[PDB]
Amino acid sequence: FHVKSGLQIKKNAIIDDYKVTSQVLGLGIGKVLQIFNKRTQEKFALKMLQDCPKARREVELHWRASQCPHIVRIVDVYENLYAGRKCLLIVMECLDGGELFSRIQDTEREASEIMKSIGEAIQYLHSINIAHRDVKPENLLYTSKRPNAILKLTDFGFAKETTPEVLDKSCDMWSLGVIMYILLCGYPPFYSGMKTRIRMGQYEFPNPEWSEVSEEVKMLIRNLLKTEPTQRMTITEFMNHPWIMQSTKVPQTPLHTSRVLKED
Ligand SMILES: NCCn1nc(-c2ccnc(-c3cnc4ccccc4c3)c2)cc1C(=O)O
Repeated sequence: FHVKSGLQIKKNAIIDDYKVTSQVLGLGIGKVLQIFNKRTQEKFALKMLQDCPKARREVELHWRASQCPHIVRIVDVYENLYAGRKCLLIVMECLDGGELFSRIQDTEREASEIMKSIGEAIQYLHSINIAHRDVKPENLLYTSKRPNAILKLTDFGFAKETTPEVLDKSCDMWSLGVIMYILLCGYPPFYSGMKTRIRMGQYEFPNPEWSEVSEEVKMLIRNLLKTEPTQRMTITEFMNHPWIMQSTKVPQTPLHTSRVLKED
């Protein structure tokens, strides 16, 4: 009988429990500040919203999704006044490693593992009927600069509850597709009309980036970047796909991604 706790929105001053600093760890809707837990002294990330109903949706949905290992954990949520302005302050696990591609710029097998982790993130969300939507790289961060460090998904501002016929997340699978692409070659499939080339499904696999790359991956990216959503791959299928399912038995084929990101 495994029952996790509910969302306690603490009403007391946040400054009673943490010391809020200035250092901004990200801007994204509303700066994200680094703060320290008075009791433990661990670093945490604080997100501050105006207490409207959209903002209570983010909290709710993030919180529900927080148990997933590859989704930035929420540690507590506060309702405070601030210049006569009711607010939702979210406290999250501090992901020190920084943004996915920054860390890149410093192999196929490595590509896969990263993609696996991001899949589990979506798999979880989908299995509890949450679409994330805004699954860009800017919202994919590592827990530490350490190489074993693990990749976790953030930012639920655009997340939405989806709640087989007689019983929206399709676009998360697009994001995955795109994120896969960039990991391999090092640049988007739709370089800068770009809006008109996306609607056509108009992208190449130009060499030398994609010369050494597998047909197995190609066809997977292809299914992920299908223009028509209903044609596009499901999360469940994605995770059953051998390339993703078997990261322990995948090619260690080198790609010049770090080179390209440092380039552009
Ligand atoms: N993705 C940008 C916006 N955004 N960033 C965060 C976030 C959450 C947790 N940790 C960080 C974080 C912490 N330390 C860092 C140190 C260096 C570089 C980036 C860092 C990012 C950032 C949350 C949100 C959000 O939920 O809106």
